[PDB]
Amino acid sequence: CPLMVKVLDAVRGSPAINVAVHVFRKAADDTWEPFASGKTSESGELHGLTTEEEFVEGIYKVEIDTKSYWKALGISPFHEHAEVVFTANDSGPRRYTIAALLSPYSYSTTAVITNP
Amino acid sequence: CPLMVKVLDAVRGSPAINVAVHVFRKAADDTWEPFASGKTSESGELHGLTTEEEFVEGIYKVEIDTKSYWKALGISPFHEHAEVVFTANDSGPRRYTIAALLSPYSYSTTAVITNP
Amino acid sequence: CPLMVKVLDAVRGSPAINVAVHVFRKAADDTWEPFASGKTSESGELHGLTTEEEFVEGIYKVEIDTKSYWKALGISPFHEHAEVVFTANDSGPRRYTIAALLSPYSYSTTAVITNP
Amino acid sequence: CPLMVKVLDAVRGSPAINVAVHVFRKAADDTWEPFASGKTSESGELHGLTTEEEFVEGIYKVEIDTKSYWKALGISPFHEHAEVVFTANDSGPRRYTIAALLSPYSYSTTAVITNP
Ligand SMILES: COc1cc(C(=O)c2cc(O)cc(F)c2)cc([N+](=O)[O-])c1O
Ligand SMILES: COc1cc(C(=O)c2cc(O)cc(F)c2)cc([N+](=O)[O-])c1O
Repeated sequence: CPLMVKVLDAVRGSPAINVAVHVFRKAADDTWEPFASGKTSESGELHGLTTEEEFVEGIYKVEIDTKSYWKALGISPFHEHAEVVFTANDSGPRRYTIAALLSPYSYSTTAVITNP
Repeated sequence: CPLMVKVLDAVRGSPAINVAVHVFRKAADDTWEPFASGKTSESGELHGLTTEEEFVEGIYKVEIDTKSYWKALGISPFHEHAEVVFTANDSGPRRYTIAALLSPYSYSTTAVITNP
Repeated sequence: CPLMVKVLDAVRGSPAINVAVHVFRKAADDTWEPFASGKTSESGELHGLTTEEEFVEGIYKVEIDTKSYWKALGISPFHEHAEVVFTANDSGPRRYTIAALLSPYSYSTTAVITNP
Repeated sequence: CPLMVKVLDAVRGSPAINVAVHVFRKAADDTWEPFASGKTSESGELHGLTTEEEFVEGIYKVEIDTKSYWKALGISPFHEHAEVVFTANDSGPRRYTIAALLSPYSYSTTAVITNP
């Protein structure tokens, strides 16, 4: 699993469950080509987005639908979404975890990368 | 000053100076129109982007050029940029500080909103 | 002002007002001696804790009463407090801002240090 | 596993490996009784600190030796350590993950709690 997304909720101290996540790869045209999508599991994790062969070097965008998450909880959110844009695999394929920690008016994101 | 952007460096424990920031506003046709730009000062702050009259209700995008900041320090960071997208002034005029705290493989962002 | 503490609320997108803050300095016998205390203002900031002359080299502890802040809003938060312990002025006098960004089940803290 | 600690490195975008972690429970005397300790694994995780029977309600302190971690990497750190103090199990036993995301001049901590 070369790409995993994990979303956490800092208000409830829990995984952020059922969060929609969309992944895009920048076309050599310079626009965002759809790549994969899913919703986070009960553990806040979204696995199985891509494969080793498909996840080539490039610029990728992960869009996390934070606004829908907070609205479903009845909590006013600040952001329209949380976007993470990064270059992948430029020094060889790696296993990427993109983690996001959500609050209504703030979010954090980190990359945890491991070499298999 | 209804919109201020502040950028901090979590590696050196300092303001992030000379960071380029571009602001866009979503037009009626759903395209992003250039709204304002600038660079952070010695305090990490960017003031004077807009005025009370100009900063109407809308969806705004703040794009912080974090990659150039790290590259100038010799570092190849994870993110291409840090983008913050939000609806502004939906309940009347507010003053917004958009803060970002930067590390090579992570960033946090928060909004501090006050009622004038 | 060589030591300032700033506290922000990530749920409401606002300063965290009226947060109690206690500062201690480690004595020669390794005990924590009370150094200064105060509460955050309407801006989330606590100024005037110490002076250039008093704020000598040492190990300092800043204890932020985050639990009382959340409890007053009806929330039972995860943390009992947020503590920040650091060596100060080891390379000469500096001005320190200790910032904390609060959510019920998470907090972040950073230092912004400038040379007077 | 009722209590797990996970430590991540925001500078390298990786788990924080071999970080020393010490856990204490507040005595009814009001001082910190040693409880468990360990070092983070290659995944940045520390498992097996306690058991369901032993991890009773109480106030617990997790001390993460961040200073030694940064020193071993040759990077100047701000904090003497990162402490997380929390009340556990007051609404019944839960599975707690205490996560910490480390930078040299900043850290974050969150609790991810799941009900089995
Ligand atoms: C529950 O398990 C995990 C928790 C966490 C976090 O708490 C976290 C903390 C932050 O400050 C920021 C963030 F984006 C995530 C990160 C990972 N991870 O990355 O592998 C986990 O497996
Ligand atoms: C230097 O003083 C400030 C510090 C800070 C932070 O520590 C901070 C923490 C985070 O997790 C994320 C972030 F984007 C900023 C925020 C503001 N602010 O918003 O006005 C400050 O004035």
